[PDB]
Amino acid sequence: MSLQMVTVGHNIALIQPGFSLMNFDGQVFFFGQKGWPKRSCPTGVFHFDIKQNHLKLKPAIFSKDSCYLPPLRYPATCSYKKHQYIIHGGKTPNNELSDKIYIMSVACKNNKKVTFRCTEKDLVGDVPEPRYGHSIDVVYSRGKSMGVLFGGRSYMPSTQRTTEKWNSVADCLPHVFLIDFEFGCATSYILPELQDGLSFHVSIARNDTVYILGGHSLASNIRPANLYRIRVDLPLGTPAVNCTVLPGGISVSSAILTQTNNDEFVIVGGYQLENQKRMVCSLVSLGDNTIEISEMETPDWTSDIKHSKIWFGSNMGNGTIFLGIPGDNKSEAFYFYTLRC
DNA sequence: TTTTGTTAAGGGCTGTATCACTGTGTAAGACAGGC
Repeated sequence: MSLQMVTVGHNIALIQPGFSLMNFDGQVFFFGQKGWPKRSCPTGVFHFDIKQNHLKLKPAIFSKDSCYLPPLRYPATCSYKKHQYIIHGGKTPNNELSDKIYIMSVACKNNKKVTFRCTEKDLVGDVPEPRYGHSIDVVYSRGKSMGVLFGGRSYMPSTQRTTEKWNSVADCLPHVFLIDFEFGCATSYILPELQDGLSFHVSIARNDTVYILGGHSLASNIRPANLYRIRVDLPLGTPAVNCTVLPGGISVSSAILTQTNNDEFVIVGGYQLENQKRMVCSLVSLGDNTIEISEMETPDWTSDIKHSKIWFGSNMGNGTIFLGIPGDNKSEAFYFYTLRC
């Protein structure tokens, strides 16, 4: 794992905590810019290309049949296999939470210049309340595909919300949501094993299962060291969901996850306590019914990283993470690194 | 029969309206990078 500093072009201000990166056919893209999109890039979607440790953000265009989704911070994202990206929830530049779900796909790649399709999917049934900091992944069971959504935070319900605490947030009830994108429907499942709310956790999806790692629970103000396996079977039109607690769970919120090889993932970064950062790294190796979490060699962090109180980042896709920390003195607002695996 | 106003010309304290003067905030422009 080699750490490398990155320089940024004129529009560095766009990058903020809560941003996301999506990878299409090796090409990386950036979404969730700070502020509302400007004339320079009306979509809020950017080619995110790092050449010789220099990062350029170049505006990307939408197809004629696209939505223009608002920039979203801490939305739930996953990748769907004809490869597309699912974005659900998040905070908008006006601090509202969206209940909408957007789908990003490549509409046209002409002479290495990508046009995107952003389509909004209506959701009916048990729609999950607007959220941020929650997970969504795709499971495959019995030749059928289903979305699994869990966790996050939201504002108080319209009945109890008051202007003195107008921005107060609470964890959502820990109901797993099965989401059929084909029909646009959502079903909620209460499980006894998920008693507490959880947000900013990590989710790993393999076949018919999603594992839930770390995260932070507001009510207890704990980052629990639990690992949850959630299995989904889809026999015809009657889905079934079952959860199992598995000991050996890491305790981490806001960690970043990257795939280094099939059935092996690396977990880097995050927070172990409010004032402490998780400097260690984990390797997760997947079996068809087993999951293994092993400590790995901690990278050669610089002193700036070691002493930073906050860091934020995203997975670039090619086993490489894009990281960031703030700096004061004279000078830059943010300093960015790329950690390879 | 007892209190006040009043005239005119004119003489000091007092109150406020400027002086001159510059730093400084805001904004009207100019300008140059998007390797």
